[PDB]
Amino acid sequence: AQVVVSSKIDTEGGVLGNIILAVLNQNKIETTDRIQLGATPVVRKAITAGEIDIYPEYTGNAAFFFSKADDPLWKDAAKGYEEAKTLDYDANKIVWLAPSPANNTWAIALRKDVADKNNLKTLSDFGKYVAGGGTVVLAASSEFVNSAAALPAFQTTYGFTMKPDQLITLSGGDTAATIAAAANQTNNANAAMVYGTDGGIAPSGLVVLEDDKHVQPVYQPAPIIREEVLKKHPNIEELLKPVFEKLDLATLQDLNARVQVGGEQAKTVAMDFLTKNGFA
Repeated sequence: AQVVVSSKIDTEGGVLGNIILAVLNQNKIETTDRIQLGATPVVRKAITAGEIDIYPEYTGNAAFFFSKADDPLWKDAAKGYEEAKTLDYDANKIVWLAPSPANNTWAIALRKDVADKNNLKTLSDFGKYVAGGGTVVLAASSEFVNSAAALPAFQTTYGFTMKPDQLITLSGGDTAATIAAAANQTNNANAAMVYGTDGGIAPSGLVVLEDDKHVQPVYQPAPIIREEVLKKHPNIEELLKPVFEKLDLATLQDLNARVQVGGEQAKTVAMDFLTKNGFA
């Protein structure tokens, strides 16, 4: 009876899915590889229909599965995890395992040189810097600039206001174009809209600022597993715990970069991560 391991179609889906598969095979659990099956909807239907067994899900996406998109509890990491875990077990008998501390949510990343020079690590620091007349040009989508949940919420909470001459506004939502603007300083860009663990952040020499007042919902990746399968292989829980523990924001960025910038296979990158940290 094979454990069917899967993931979402994106890079991180590939990386995390292979870490799970590698760890399972490494500890004598026979597996079926259905990694990168499709977007979140297809993968959810799959596990709830019993077609897959385990895959990496993000805490905050449970906001959308259980019709709680507008709830401010998802902006807290601990409460988001506890809620995702409780709901899925009660509703679906899906067990959420120990999460990664990485937060793959909408964020602002700065060029390292500007961050170092001005001691900017958090959005509180960034807001003070912008408010006080600091030099910034943010590359962002029109949706990020304008939708109430994004930059307007950052602006309100951290106490700054972006002038039109501090903004490069792009039509699309792909963070590839925004990361490259900041990386290459197009029209003096020095800051970029990103998702926390985008691979392009590592090689571009950017740093993600901490969302220290919790304005965006938290999307921490965790392995989630069908209960009947976990009952058969109960050691899966403890074996994935230390592994996901070690998957911080920068580590995740680098692994994703190895795949989406270096063109390495997700399988190889997963195994290299595991051997490097003594898990295989």
